[PDB]
Amino acid sequence: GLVPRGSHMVVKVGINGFGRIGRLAFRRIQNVEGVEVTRINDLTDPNMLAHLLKYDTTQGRFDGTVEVKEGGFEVNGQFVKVSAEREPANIDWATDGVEIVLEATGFFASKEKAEQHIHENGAKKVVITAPGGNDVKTVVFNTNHDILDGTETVISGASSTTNCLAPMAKALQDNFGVKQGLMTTIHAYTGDQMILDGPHRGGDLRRARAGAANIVPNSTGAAAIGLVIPELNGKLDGAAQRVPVPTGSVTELVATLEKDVTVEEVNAAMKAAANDSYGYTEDPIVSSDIVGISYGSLFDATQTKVQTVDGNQLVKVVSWYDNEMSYTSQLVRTLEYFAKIAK
Amino acid sequence: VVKVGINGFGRIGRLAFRRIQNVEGVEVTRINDLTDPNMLAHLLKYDTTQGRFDGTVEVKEGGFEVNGQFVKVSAEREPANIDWATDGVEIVLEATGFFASKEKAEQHIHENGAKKVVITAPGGNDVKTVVFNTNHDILDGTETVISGASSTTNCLAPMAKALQDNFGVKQGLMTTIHAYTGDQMILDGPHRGGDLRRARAGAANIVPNSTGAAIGLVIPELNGKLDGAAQRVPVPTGSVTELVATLEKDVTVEEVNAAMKAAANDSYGYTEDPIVSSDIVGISYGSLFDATQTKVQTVDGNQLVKVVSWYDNEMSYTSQLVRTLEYFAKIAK
Amino acid sequence: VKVGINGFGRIGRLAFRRIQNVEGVEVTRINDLTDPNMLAHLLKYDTTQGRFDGTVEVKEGGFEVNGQFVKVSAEREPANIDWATDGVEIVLEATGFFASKEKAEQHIHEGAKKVVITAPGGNDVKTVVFNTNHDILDGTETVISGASSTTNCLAPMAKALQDNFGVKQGLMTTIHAYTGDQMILDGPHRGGDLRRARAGAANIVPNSTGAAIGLVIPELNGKLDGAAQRVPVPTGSVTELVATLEKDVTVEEVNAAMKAAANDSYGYTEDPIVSSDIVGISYGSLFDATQTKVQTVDGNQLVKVVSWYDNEMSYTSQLVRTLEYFAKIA
Amino acid sequence: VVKVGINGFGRIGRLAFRRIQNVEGVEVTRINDLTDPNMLAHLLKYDTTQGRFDGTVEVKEGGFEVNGQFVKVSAEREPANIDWATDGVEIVLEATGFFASKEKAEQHIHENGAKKVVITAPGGNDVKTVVFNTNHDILDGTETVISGASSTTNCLAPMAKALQDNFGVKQGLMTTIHAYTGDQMILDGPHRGGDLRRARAGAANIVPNSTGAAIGLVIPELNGKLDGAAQRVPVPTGSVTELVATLEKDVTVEEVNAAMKAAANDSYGYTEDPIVSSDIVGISYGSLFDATQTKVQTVDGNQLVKVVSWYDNEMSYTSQLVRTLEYFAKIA
Ligand SMILES: NC(=O)c1ccc[n+]([C@@H]2O[C@H](COP(=O)([O-])OP(=O)(O)OC[C@H]3O[C@@H](n4cnc5c(N)ncnc54)[C@H](O)[C@@H]3O)[C@@H](O)[C@H]2O)c1
Ligand SMILES: NC(=O)c1ccc[n+]([C@@H]2O[C@H](COP(=O)([O-])OP(=O)(O)OC[C@H]3O[C@@H](n4cnc5c(N)ncnc54)[C@H](O)[C@@H]3O)[C@@H](O)[C@H]2O)c1
Ligand SMILES: NC(=O)c1ccc[n+]([C@@H]2O[C@H](COP(=O)([O-])OP(=O)(O)OC[C@H]3O[C@@H](n4cnc5c(N)ncnc54)[C@H](O)[C@@H]3O)[C@@H](O)[C@H]2O)c1
Ligand SMILES: NC(=O)c1ccc[n+]([C@@H]2O[C@H](COP(=O)([O-])OP(=O)(O)OC[C@H]3O[C@@H](n4cnc5c(N)ncnc54)[C@H](O)[C@@H]3O)[C@@H](O)[C@H]2O)c1
Ligand SMILES: O=C[C@H](O)COP(=O)(O)O
Ligand SMILES: O=C[C@H](O)COP(=O)(O)O
Ligand SMILES: O=C[C@H](O)COP(=O)(O)O
Ligand SMILES: O=C[C@H](O)COP(=O)(O)O
Repeated sequence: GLVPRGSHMVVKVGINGFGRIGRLAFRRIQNVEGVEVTRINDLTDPNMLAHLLKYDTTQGRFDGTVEVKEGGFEVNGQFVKVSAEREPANIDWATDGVEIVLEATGFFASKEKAEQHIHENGAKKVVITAPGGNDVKTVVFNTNHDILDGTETVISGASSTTNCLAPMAKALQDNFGVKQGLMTTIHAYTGDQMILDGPHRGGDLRRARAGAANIVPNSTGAAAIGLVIPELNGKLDGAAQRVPVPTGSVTELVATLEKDVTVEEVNAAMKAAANDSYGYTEDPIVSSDIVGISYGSLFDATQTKVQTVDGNQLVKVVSWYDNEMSYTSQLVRTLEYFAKIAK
Repeated sequence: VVKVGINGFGRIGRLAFRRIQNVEGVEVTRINDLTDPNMLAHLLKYDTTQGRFDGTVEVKEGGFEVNGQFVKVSAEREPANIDWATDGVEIVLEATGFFASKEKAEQHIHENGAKKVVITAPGGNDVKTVVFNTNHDILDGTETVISGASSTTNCLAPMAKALQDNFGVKQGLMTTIHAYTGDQMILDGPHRGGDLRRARAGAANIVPNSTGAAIGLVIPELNGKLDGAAQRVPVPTGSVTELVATLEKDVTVEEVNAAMKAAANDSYGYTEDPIVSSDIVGISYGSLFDATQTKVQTVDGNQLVKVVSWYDNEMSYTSQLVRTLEYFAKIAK
Repeated sequence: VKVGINGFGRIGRLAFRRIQNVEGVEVTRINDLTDPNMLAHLLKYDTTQGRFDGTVEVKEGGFEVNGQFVKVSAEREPANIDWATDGVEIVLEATGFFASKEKAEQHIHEGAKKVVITAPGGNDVKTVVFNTNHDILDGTETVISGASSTTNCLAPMAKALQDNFGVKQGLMTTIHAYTGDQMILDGPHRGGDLRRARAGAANIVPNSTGAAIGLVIPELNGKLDGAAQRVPVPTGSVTELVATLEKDVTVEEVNAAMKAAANDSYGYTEDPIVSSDIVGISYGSLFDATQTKVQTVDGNQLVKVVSWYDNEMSYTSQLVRTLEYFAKIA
Repeated sequence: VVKVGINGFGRIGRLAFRRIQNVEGVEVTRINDLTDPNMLAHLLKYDTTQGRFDGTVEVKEGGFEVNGQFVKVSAEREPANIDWATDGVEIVLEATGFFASKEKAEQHIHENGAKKVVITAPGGNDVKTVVFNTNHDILDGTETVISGASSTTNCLAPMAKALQDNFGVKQGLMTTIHAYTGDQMILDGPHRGGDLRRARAGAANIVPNSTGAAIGLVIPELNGKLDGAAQRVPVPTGSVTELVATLEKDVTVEEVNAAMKAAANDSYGYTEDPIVSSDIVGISYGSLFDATQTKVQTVDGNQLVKVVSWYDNEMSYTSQLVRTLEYFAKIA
């Protein structure tokens, strides 16, 4: 009973933080009818942002025309306003008809701080492009977007590893039942790592190190999975290994299950679970092959292991994801759906 | 002074040569590869990941001089045709990567050739496989062909044995996040070994792959209880092994770390510093346990235990290789 | 016209890709040193150039591309390749091992009619950079060269200077992506080069360059020389040229001359781009006006001009353009 | 024993600190940055490109100990508010990259502050700019603010002076193929300095850029005769400078190389080995001439001359910086 809007009824979106996720979100929204970006807020001039939209190291040239103007830029003829406001409270989103804001700066990833966007002359709702705490509904599309009714003011689109892990873990649960599991993500380097050894503003002694020249251990925002799959809460934990590729990642999960299984049964379950969000492949691919994909998670049957020792089984399952575009695809899918049921 | 020969003056061969400079009673008198001495002399002097050679290297005819001492160089394809005895060589380091079996490594042993061979890699189940300070007991000195194992094996072995001896291991799964190597392609192209993943550009990709860690040969009681795989990533050297395992006893994170510290020696290191891969380049430990990455997950009375150890696939292995070579040379009967 | 590819490597595979969108050119036979499954996989998936735009399915003795079967063979000697069996008239020699008239001719026997070498092929072989000197071709030739990637970059930029201002002399530096003939890690280089021996994705590596040109622009013969700096990117390059000219010039005049010279082969841009922005482009050379310098000291001028190129796809685009044109003149 | 302070414990600051351990007249008693001592202690111990610290480092309150000796750490944003005198500091190494001018570097000199300042970068035309063993003659010891030049300047200077003194230089154009640096972005993003190229992912691109060596302050006679640019490329340190020039005299390749060998010293190295960038990481030469890359093109009586020298933008510069600091400290 959610009375969703048609794609002909156009919801106007604002992007706070025109960074990797923000710019890629903007790109995908070009091919979503009924969602449209009318306002961008960052910490720089429009020429910088226009240039970064046109040209993209890992994701290729922009599919269209971009021309700089005063106080903004034009994309395929359509003007988009640019502002440079530090404080989310001072952003006059309503001036440009913006109802929903994509919070993509990485600095306001909580209910309290994201709410600052909602005020007079501001926005109605906010989607955080990251984990946003336990008091915020956290959505991985085609896994738990049921939870949305449309009344919510602040929601989270989860992390990129969460979007990778979730469908793979849920497939295990639903078919076999999961007792417990440990996860390792072999992950591309990101903007919060230092280009060369130097003082990390977050106090992390490992993110302080040269990210494109090191294997760097680190924490992960997907262990936060109980918010997406309630029945698995407290049963999964894990960590990351940040490695020298500018984008593209893979999640390994080692787990104990309720029932006995074979490699063939596991792969078959994953193929059966496949959809627009959760992909399936039996090709021996590498990280560059998943750059720019629209799947939130791509299961790799070639890496599946089922070890049996004295009646006991450890099960290993592995799924690829482009931490940039895979997440962004899921983010926009969640945004689109949320916009149509917004109250 | 036992005189050694190196077949395959590659990454492991050149680094083995370097370490042997500081081992009294071991000395390299003959090198065999597929190239001229100028190429090899240059590759010894200058090293991308391991730094400049600590000494003098000057090219001569049919060889080169290292700190005054001449070392002969030959370019023989077939191990059968290498006249090792001419230069007083008794033991050969087989480091080409093309003769890693008993049958093929034996070809070094003939008249005018060598007496013994150490393979710098896994060499099959009919060859004693040694990780130093873990199972070098098995050597009596009568053996003709031995294996020094793989680099991941030298990393995993002491960490796994420490778990076994203290707590007892039921089963375990391993992932090594591993530097790229010479058998990967620099850019996408046909791999001569038929591997569709090693075919891909190794310095521009996360590349899944099999792993040579053959652990039951080193720790017999764990045979068939451990399996694993690799993720090859863009660093020119330096690696880390993660092991997830179930144990016979209940444990805490503190107990696990304490067991590892107690097990520490020249081969097995210990650290509580939050280090990264570049910090282990050139170390002499075969394995360096990292207490900062230890996990002990407890869910409904059941425990999964995660333990992680660093290793420089190049120098860590080479240090272990030379330690094993030194010891084997002294008991050679 | 039915084409054969010898050496299904970086250039061979990318040539194959471009030929899909050239009507009247079609690849019916591939020869390499491996099984079809390896080659089919390498066609589908490409680190730097992206996934294949189509379907690839492995068969016996070959593979299918969008339904069409393409035969695969594994013959080491070009003399033993029975090209005629598959109606092949022209062969793309892309192995890097037969880059001379003598050795490339070995394809022509009872086999193929003609051969295009995907590299410099000596002074006794017509060397073509498309839209610069493809006028040279009459169609009777048995063996031709498509030049090198740096040659295709430099040529239109250097000719534009000559035609407008006249060139006295010049020195060139290409800051170049690493290539397959470099070692992944320090090791013995089969060609004897002590620098290509070194880890190519972890070093700035000085090296020689195959663009030292008089074969493409006769009037500039012996007036240009240069070198390379190989650097850690898997593809994408840039050529810098410092030169003395016959006439006095300004920065504006130079850029204007380059824009006037622009076409399908020679691009023009005033955007401050980087190497990743030129990966996969179809221009053989893309002049960058932002890097132009004209230094004047005591009446004398040094002139600096810079052009981008994807050593892989830029060259391949030029190669296929030259192949298409050469095929049509029987 | 002259007591030194480091403002900005970054790449140059930390490496300067390392080299000062083996300089007897010089000692670091105070470090100022924007972080806690644990972060700085860790970054001193472990170094991606330059290797582990040769010694012992242990964290304390308000500082850390190095081989037993305590060094104080503070976190003051404004150079005016740094009480250098408290720790006996006379000379400050300004290594933040944010105070590279006479005006802004002078802010270190006040009551309870420092006496003198060495900027680890170009610092404008009103500040004596020194490349050691090329023009450190210029120093008399009365100066309040000096510059140690840039890394490319320290590379280029001895190579260019050798050309001038032997053959005479008419004009020249320079290209440095340079390692990426901290002021580039790790991934595509808004550059705080407004540069659209430094905005791009530095470890995944060839990135054109300006250069801080484009030299008349170091070699007066060459002023306005040289200009150039950079190509930033994916290595975490290590660089090479190419110079193409016209000369007053005719020359051969052998004569050029011979002139460079004759000019060699502790600052200016010479080599005939075909080396690559990793081979110069951590060297103490400010500039290392490579004879293998020399070219002398002759066309119709006219000559273009190409000369190339290696440098570790990090340690080569730092070696020169400390040599200049040592000498400057001695003549106060
Ligand atoms: N990159 C990924 O792989 C990835 C994946 C999933 C989620 N995320 C999340 O998305 C968010 C951003 O990630 P990213 O990698 O795109 O970040 P980024 O660093 O690339 O971009 C952040 C942008 O925010 C801007 N910004 C910073 N402070 C601001 C302020 N006060 N006001 C306005 N703008 C400001 C910056 O100028 C920059 O343009 C984070 O929450 C991150 O956790 C990132
Ligand atoms: N590099 C590592 O991380 C590592 C660690 C442990 C073990 N290993 C093992 O050590 C061996 C060598 O590895 P690498 O990376 O040092 O090899 P590499 O590719 O660097 O060197 C192989 C060398 O052997 C030479 N060679 C090849 N065929 C030959 C022949 N028929 N006769 C004489 N010389 C020949 C080559 O010229 C080359 O110098 C392999 O078995 C490998 O599995 C490697
Ligand atoms: N990639 C570039 O940057 C570039 C640009 C312009 C020109 N070229 C030239 O193109 C040629 C190929 O370069 P590449 O980069 O594609 O190299 P590559 O190494 O990727 O391709 C060579 C291919 O030929 C095959 N091959 C080798 N020997 C053979 C034989 N005897 N018979 C049949 N097949 C054989 C190999 O298996 C490999 O797949 C070279 O001449 C090179 O100089 C390269
Ligand atoms: N790295 C090189 O290649 C190189 C070579 C020659 C010269 N330089 C010069 O050295 C200077 C610094 O270079 P870098 O690459 O080491 O920088 P960096 O980014 O490594 O270090 C800068 C340090 O200064 C600190 N800092 C910033 N603002 C500060 C303030 N207000 N007060 C105290 N500390 C502050 C930072 O936290 C950081 O630790 C620049 O002027 C640069 O031109 C660098
Ligand atoms: O920082 C951004 C990451 O891409 C998302 O976090 P994660 O790797 O833990 O999922
Ligand atoms: O060839 C590579 C080294 O021997 C180590 O590889 P590994 O993971 O099989 O031990
Ligand atoms: O063109 C072939 C290789 O890419 C090398 O290029 P180059 O000879 O133009 O320098
Ligand atoms: O940004 C820091 C540079 O290293 C400064 O030195 P440079 O101008 O000589 O390149």
